[PDB]
Amino acid sequence: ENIEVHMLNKGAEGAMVFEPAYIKANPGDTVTFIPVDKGHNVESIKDMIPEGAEKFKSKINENYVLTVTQPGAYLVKCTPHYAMGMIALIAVGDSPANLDQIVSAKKPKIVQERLEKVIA
Ligand SMILES: [Cu+2]
Repeated sequence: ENIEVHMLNKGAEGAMVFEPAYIKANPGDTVTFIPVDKGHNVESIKDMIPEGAEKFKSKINENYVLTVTQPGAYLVKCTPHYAMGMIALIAVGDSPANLDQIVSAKKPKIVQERLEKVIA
């Protein structure tokens, strides 16, 4: 199945957001990232994707279709707006083995706050 995500300058959580910022998927699903506002992209965060998953980085302003294979949690960011808290969490399969690790990892305070919220 496909899950559509919008990249926006402003949303329910404030400025520079992914909506939804919490994506539940299963191996084989696709996640479509739509740049509703210009200036955004999607990129996997180093050591914040499952072991065996390939790193990815879309072009600014392009519609990007991500196919998810490996189970686990993935924290993605918008390259330009990471420090402004523009992130999304993709959870593939049940009880992502690396979720606690991602929660604990070093990241910007704004990012951490949004993540905690998304997770809750
Ligand atoms: Cu952005």
